[PDB]
Amino acid sequence: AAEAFTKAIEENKEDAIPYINFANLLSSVNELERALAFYDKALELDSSAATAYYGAGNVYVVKEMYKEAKDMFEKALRAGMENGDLFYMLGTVLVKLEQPKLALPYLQRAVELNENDTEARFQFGMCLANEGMLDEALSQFAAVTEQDPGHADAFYNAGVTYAYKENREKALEMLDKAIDIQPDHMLALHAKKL
Repeated sequence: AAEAFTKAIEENKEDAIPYINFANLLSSVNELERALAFYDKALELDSSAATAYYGAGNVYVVKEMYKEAKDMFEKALRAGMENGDLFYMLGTVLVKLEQPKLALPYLQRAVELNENDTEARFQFGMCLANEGMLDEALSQFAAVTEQDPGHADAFYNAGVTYAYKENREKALEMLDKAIDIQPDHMLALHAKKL
């Protein structure tokens, strides 16, 4: 809820960690701006504190300031943080910002580091297909289908991939299964009428 973290800061004015912990608490309690002020303080004390860059980044994500979230996440990564979640948040934010050519290596990594993360794998798929690497996109879309068979979006994006492969067979096949799952998939609907 609150206390502890507050006093831990007192007489420890010099340590970044307690400021980070308090900022983490403030995030979870909807005090986003104040969280940012505490992450700021931590970074003023230790400009290498990866978790402060990461914590601030998530705040930026919630507020949908993606350019600033990219900045924070890449600083986290630069300061040392390397894990599935970070590569994911960075990958995905790089997507929202156009520039897939940049999301690709980090999204690739998130899958590697967690082959079970359906969400990451679907985002990697879309980025691969976007970049021209279309067969490896289908590789990924298929694996998403194996873990989550209720994943209509994957089927649709598979459907769209096959279109760029010049094939009005498997395209309509995969597209069917998307409407099959979600009867109100308007994009799958409009895609099929072509």
